Amino acid sequence: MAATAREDGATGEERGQRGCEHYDRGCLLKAPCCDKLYTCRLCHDNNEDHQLDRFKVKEVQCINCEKIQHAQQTCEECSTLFGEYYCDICHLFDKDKKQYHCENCGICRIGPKEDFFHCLKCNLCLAMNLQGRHKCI
Ligand SMILES: [Zn+2]
Ligand SMILES: [Zn+2]
Ligand SMILES: [Zn+2]
Ligand SMILES: [Zn+2]
Ligand SMILES: [Zn+2]
Ligand SMILES: [Zn+2]
Repeated sequence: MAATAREDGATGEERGQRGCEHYDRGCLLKAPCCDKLYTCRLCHDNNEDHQLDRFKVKEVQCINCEKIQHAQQTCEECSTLFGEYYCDICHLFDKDKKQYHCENCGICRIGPKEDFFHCLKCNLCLAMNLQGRHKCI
């Protein structure tokens, strides 16, 4: 029986629970460049000598169990919803904070459409106060 262990006690090994300041998600981007797990491309870039790109990543993990899977919205294993908003091309799964996948910009990013519109013949998305005030050539 357990009566010869002697190493009986507690561990104080602190670790990040879920999400990040950059993206509130229950997943980490698995970078195939080093098979490593980071919420953000810049949170990868800080630790690594090389860059993560949001088209190069293919897989993700679920921070709520650590199960490795392909880039999907839910952990089929423990039903972990990675975010409200999902998008495979941009490889972002996080909370919907009024964000929109613009067709001409070809991406989505945390951007309230009530404040942000696409300036036509410009390929950019600006604020309603800006009104598209550019040299749009
Ligand atoms: Zn981050
Ligand atoms: Zn890497
Ligand atoms: Zn899971
Ligand atoms: Zn997108
Ligand atoms: Zn746009
Ligand atoms: Zn413009």
